[PDB]
Amino acid sequence: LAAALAQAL
Repeated sequence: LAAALAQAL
């Protein structure tokens, strides 16, 4: 989930 956020932005 942390990565999901990072990548989306």
